Amino acid sequence: SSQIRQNYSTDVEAAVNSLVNLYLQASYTYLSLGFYFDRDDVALEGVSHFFRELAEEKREGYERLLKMQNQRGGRALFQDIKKPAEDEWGKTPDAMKAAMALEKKLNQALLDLHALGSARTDPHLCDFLETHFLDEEVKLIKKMGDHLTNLHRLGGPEAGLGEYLFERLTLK
Amino acid sequence: SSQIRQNYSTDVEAAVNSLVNLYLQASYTYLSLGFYFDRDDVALEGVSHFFRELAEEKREGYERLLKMQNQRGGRALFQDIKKPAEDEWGKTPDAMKAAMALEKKLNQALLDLHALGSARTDPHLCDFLETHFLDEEVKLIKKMGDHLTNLHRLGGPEAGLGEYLFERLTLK
Amino acid sequence: SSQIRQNYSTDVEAAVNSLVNLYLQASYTYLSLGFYFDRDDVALEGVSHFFRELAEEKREGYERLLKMQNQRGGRALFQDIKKPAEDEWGKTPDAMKAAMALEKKLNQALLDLHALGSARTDPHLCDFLETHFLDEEVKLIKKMGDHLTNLHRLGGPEAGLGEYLFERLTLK
Amino acid sequence: SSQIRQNYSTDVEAAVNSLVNLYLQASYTYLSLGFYFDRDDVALEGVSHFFRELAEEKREGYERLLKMQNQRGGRALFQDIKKPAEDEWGKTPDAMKAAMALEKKLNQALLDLHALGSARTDPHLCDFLETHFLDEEVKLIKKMGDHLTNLHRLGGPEAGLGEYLFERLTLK
Repeated sequence: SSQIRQNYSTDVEAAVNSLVNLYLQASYTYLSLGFYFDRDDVALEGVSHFFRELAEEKREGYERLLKMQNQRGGRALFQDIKKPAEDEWGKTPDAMKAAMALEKKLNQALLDLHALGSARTDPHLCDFLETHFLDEEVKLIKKMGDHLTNLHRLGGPEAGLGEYLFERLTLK
Repeated sequence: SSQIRQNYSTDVEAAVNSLVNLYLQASYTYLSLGFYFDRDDVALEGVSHFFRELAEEKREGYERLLKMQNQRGGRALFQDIKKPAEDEWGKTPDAMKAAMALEKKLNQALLDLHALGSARTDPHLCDFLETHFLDEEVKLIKKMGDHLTNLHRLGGPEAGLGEYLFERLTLK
Repeated sequence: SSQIRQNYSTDVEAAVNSLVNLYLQASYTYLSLGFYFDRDDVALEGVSHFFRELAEEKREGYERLLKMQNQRGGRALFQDIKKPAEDEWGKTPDAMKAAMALEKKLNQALLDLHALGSARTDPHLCDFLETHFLDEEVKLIKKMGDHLTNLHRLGGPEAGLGEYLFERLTLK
Repeated sequence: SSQIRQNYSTDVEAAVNSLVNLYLQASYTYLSLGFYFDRDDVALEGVSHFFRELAEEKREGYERLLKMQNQRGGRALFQDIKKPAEDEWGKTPDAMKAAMALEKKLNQALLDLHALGSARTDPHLCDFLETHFLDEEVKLIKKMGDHLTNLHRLGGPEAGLGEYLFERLTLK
């Protein structure tokens, strides 16, 4: 057992380890996306660089979750980071839909974890998620929402020109 | 009666005065440990300086609590700050156990107060404790938990050398 | 297939993706180690920080590998990241042996990949691994070897005392 | 013959002189493209500037080759630099396909020369090409591959407009 187990339940601990696996699948998916958009047959350095940053944000994510779990004295435990859903992410809007769907899944897992944390009454977990996960997701999901709307706006028979202008002018 | 006071229930107000008294007992206890580890027959200036910092932190604790009590229009009511649980804190590990147990008890009182804040529906109390209490306690109980683990790693037939190397190389 | 892909054979590409998966298992293992050594019953900030930097450096490893595979016109693809071997890593020498074994396994995969690149006549792959992998692992396996020797010079009948000194003084 | 000559085979000298002539054809080709894209009826100062830089990097190439050949006691037997394959290079993608075909042929000559370096046991030649030719051509062939994919993703009824946007937003 652990001497720092002040009010941190075994099912919240199991949920936080499940959340860490989710944030790891997210970092690994944004790694796959980040390098996919740098393949020569895709060649969108800015779309790449955006998902390179999201892999890093999700990496600060699982590092904060593990840091927090050790702060609560929980057992960190690890199971397979199952592979990113596609090895062929397709056009920028397709990949941005996949990124959006991944982040909405991830935010759902955080909202579910806060629902659990408030149900068990674990105020430090509520604070932690509130402080730098729930707002991290909401800002980032809004940013991907703006990107999706701009990619739908730029959609048409000239969609290739759309993706280039999206990348150069929005994604630096 | 207060003219500014809103939502802030009488049981929360009394529990905040109770938390102030607990944070004062804690501060006074860390004053006792802080000067105990500076006694000539104990002589662990780093262990002293650590508990001196905790007395300062638990002082910022009751000061933040009382500033908040006033901001909510609560009467700050001052009860006796009872004598610390010992004045012979003994070996560094046994003193650190007493600190750990005090700090866990203080965190438990904050969680009881947050649970009361939730049960009275007071968001600003919940925010205030989440902002700069529950974070402090979990970081500090973790820091004591690490100190205890290192002291239990160092404890043995050479325990006095263990206490010294802990005080020198962990506690500056 | 790719417009840029020159000389980069199918078995080089398969081996490089296998190396990316190996480096991902390595980062994930140094993550588990890094957070295990931060765990309250383990409490070794410098050992945690050492494996945190190895998770970081193995992350530069797979990111450099993927960057290179893209620069060679490979189709980077992703298997599951298999979990770290066992998460109760034992005492620091037991964990440092698990790290050494993992690192020698990883360096073996680099040497196998360079031998494969030499057997397929891929000079650029030979250069890339020479440039900032083979040196990178040899320096690091030397550093792990130094740490193992120190943890076997220490860590006899004084056991835990030697482990603490090793963390404080060797690992900052 | 030469008092410093060691392991530098007459085959390696003949191949290095052939590579120097080929890097001179490459710089001379990128001179023709560089000034063709500066031409009033073409007017793409970014595409011009891009090929002006490639002519410069291919010059740093043949100079560094000659500097090395003197470093190894070979004789710099120069040959006629044939005119580039066109001067009416056409649209930017169709010119840059020729830039790719040139650079991949230049990279093939490096790989042939490195294969000869291994087949004559010249570790210093192998290192020299590995150090600052092979990885340049790989990074450069990647960069052209990215530019071609962007240009094909900008080729269609939006041609010309996509060619200008490519210049304006990539080559600036």
